[PDB]
Amino acid sequence: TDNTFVSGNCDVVIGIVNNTVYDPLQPELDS
Amino acid sequence: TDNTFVSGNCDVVIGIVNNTVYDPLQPELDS
Repeated sequence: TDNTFVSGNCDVVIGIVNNTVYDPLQPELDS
Repeated sequence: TDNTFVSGNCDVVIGIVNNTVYDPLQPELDS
């Protein structure tokens, strides 16, 4: 999430591909 | 962590110094 920014949706940009975005705050929830 | 980014290791950079990088998320999890 630090190297990219969320904008628009997936039905607008042509040629968009599916993938997983790593969130550094998710693994930190255990602490 | 917001003012710096992670690249390479400490055995490459010549003249690297040791310090503590403040992570804003640490006190937020403590609070």
